[PDB]
Amino acid sequence: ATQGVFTLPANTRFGVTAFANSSNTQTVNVLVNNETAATFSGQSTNNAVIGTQVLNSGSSGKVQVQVSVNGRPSDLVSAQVILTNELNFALVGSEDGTDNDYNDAVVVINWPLG
Amino acid sequence: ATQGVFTLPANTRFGVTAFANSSNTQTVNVLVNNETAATFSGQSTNNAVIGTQVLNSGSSGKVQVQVSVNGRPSDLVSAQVILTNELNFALVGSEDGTDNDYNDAVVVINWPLG
Amino acid sequence: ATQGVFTLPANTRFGVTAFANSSNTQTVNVLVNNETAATFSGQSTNNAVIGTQVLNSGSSGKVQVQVSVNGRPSDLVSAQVILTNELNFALVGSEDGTDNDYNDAVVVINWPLG
Amino acid sequence: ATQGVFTLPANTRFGVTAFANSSNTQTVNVLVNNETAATFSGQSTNNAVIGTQVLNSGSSGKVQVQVSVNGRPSDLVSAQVILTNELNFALVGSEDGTDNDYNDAVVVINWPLG
Ligand SMILES: CO[C@H]1O[C@H](CO)[C@@H](O)[C@H](O)[C@@H]1O
Ligand SMILES: CO[C@H]1O[C@H](CO)[C@@H](O)[C@H](O)[C@@H]1O
Ligand SMILES: CO[C@H]1O[C@H](CO)[C@@H](O)[C@H](O)[C@@H]1O
Ligand SMILES: CO[C@H]1O[C@H](CO)[C@@H](O)[C@H](O)[C@@H]1O
Ligand SMILES: [Ca+2]
Ligand SMILES: [Ca+2]
Ligand SMILES: [Ca+2]
Ligand SMILES: [Ca+2]
Ligand SMILES: [Ca+2]
Ligand SMILES: [Ca+2]
Ligand SMILES: [Ca+2]
Ligand SMILES: [Ca+2]
Repeated sequence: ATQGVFTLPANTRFGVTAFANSSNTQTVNVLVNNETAATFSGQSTNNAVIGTQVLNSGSSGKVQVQVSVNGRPSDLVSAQVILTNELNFALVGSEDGTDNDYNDAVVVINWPLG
Repeated sequence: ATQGVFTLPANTRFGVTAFANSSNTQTVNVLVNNETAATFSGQSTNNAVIGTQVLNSGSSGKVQVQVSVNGRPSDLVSAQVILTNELNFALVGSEDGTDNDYNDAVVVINWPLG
Repeated sequence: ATQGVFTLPANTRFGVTAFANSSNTQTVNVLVNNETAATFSGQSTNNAVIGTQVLNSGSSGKVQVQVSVNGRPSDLVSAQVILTNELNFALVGSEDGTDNDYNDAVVVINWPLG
Repeated sequence: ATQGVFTLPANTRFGVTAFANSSNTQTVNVLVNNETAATFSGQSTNNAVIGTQVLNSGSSGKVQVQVSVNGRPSDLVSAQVILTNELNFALVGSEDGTDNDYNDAVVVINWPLG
């Protein structure tokens, strides 16, 4: 199944933050309406924040997280969770290797802000 | 029901990261085995990463998040989600006022690391 | 925080299923737009299905689950999860006693159907 | 990533319940410690509970859900959620066609029981 794709309310500001847990340098691209809106990269085996930004979901509401290492797309896992019918988390993990820890790049999207 | 309390695997490294979305300065306390292990603070209405830290879950694995605004405890909402039976997120939202957006301090705990 | 309240897409069919794990008979009310849409009653300490019903979210999209024993409201916990940006679960637990297992009546709402 | 596989605590009672939403007959097999422990079959486009059962996770705690339509495995999506650090749901969706509603067989595992 498709992973790392989320439908947000239109024209809504959301937060996106990425962490790294890998010997490989991670590249995280955040797409809004199929176009790269933010790119984060870095390397850490200690959950270092490799990027954070506030973006706008625009008129499509379509937000996609892609993770790549040495040009090769990582395998993604994702889900959305809503707390008290108000607070949204869109969560992404990724695997770049063979140990299947799925934490090599971790991405957290949250809304609403403000 | 109790919120912001999570049982992690014992003696395990986890990341804890806090975001602020309020006019009030937020104070986030992270307790490990009922003792304060980290404290983050900041003020933003634009999802500032007011703190992030790697901690060890200790002997019991009990991790608790508490949020306050100048000594006044905020109301908490929380859940844990596990992706591909491997990647864990413990999620916390909090409300310091009356608009019930529950984003005033958002806390994300993730494991495993490395 | 308010629990057991969910916003569904308008005019959408959804399934609601209730399980019992308590010595007390559980009374489960499902409200749609603040009015009774379904009521289940049953007792089991072995996860028996005490009700299942296909409902329509109608014009409001507001769905609320209430659980009580002899008219006294149980404490609720709830969250919504979305898989592959398509499949929705609205989940509810309830506690009618002191042991805090939160399973006394468990309610699962799922959509889309068909 | 692997989907539909969950590690439960060893020797724990759990409920498993399968719903059908497809023109095709669904077969749901539930494996514990790699051995079929329950099997449900049925066709519905109205969220019929094609089976529910109570099982024990045994010494391994390994539970796997498989879904097939006349001998072809459906594509699975899954996640586990925990509310108030106590109530667990292991959730499975599956797709047997092209529309990607991922509801063709839906399986919900819940614990604790009693
Ligand atoms: C050395 O192992 C680390 O780096 C590899 C990539 O080389 C990851 O897949 C693995 O999970 C570890 O984080
Ligand atoms: C002014 O409104 C903002 O600040 C208050 C606290 O004063 C929050 O509760 C609210 O959600 C907004 O973030
Ligand atoms: C006897 O214990 C059972 O019934 C009570 C209600 O009396 C529940 O609260 C409890 O979790 C058990 O299911
Ligand atoms: C006719 O459409 C229905 O049946 C097909 C399988 O034939 C499913 O994939 C689809 O989601 C619908 O439930
Ligand atoms: Ca890895
Ligand atoms: Ca890793
Ligand atoms: Ca608020
Ligand atoms: Ca706020
Ligand atoms: Ca109870
Ligand atoms: Ca009970
Ligand atoms: Ca389908
Ligand atoms: Ca279907």
